Amino acid sequence: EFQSGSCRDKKNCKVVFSQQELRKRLTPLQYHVTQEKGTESAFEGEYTHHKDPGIYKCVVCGTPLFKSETKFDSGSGWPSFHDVINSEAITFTDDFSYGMHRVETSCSQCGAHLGHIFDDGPRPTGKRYCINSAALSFTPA
Amino acid sequence: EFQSGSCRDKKNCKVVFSQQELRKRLTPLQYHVTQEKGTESAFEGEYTHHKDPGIYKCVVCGTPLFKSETKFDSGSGWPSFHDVINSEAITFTDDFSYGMHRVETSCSQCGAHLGHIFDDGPRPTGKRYCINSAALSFTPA
Ligand SMILES: [Cl-]
Ligand SMILES: [Zn+2]
Ligand SMILES: [Zn+2]
Repeated sequence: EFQSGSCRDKKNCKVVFSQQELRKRLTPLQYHVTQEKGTESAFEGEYTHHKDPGIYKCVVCGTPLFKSETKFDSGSGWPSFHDVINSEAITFTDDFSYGMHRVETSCSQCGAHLGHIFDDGPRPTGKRYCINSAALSFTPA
Repeated sequence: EFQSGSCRDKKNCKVVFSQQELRKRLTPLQYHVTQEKGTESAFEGEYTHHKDPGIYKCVVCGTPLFKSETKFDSGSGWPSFHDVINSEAITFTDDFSYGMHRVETSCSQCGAHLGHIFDDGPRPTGKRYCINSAALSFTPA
């Protein structure tokens, strides 16, 4: 159960940035993914096969999102995680694009589009997060 | 364990087609996928969310490849099957593109590129055949 929509949809993001700042700080791909609900090409993401210990953060606002301990590589075209660093970090939206229903995931502080979540992950959580590398930055442990 | 290479690599395909014939018959996308080892964009394939009972065949030569009973949908960008219709239908090749090791799958009869096989699949096989929709045709039951 969840109220559907990003904090941009709900008009209540805690963190905001000017477009001038966003355009000069983000690459065009990072901007398109996080600001226009884009998806990075499969197998081209910088963090798809990254295994270093550390924390993945929102590329836009720097809020921590995922711990390296929860990352796994099984052959998906994009980074995959078992769990979010804490329940407050991500917001959910019902997504009906491409002729299917998915649950889209966004940063709860600035509203950046991140990826999608699926209900078929192993225990304990039962979840699997498919996340665009272009939506993340990485801080080594 | 397998000898690596398509029947084109091994110079022993049972069936061959003229390249003018193939161009007339296949769309540019089907040609690029099957003849140039291409990959279709995620979520755009005709059979990605297809559920009708029947049999999927090689789009080039017509050989049966997959039964609808083995198809599953876990949210992948491409059609997913857990087993091939018979052990002789598909040939395997070690593939090192995109900074990865994958096992590429091709039609044993004509050498057409189909997709890849992974070890992250469900029981009973543990295998996921990740197959481009553009490499397939479908015959309803
Ligand atoms: Cl893609
Ligand atoms: Zn953010
Ligand atoms: Zn064939």
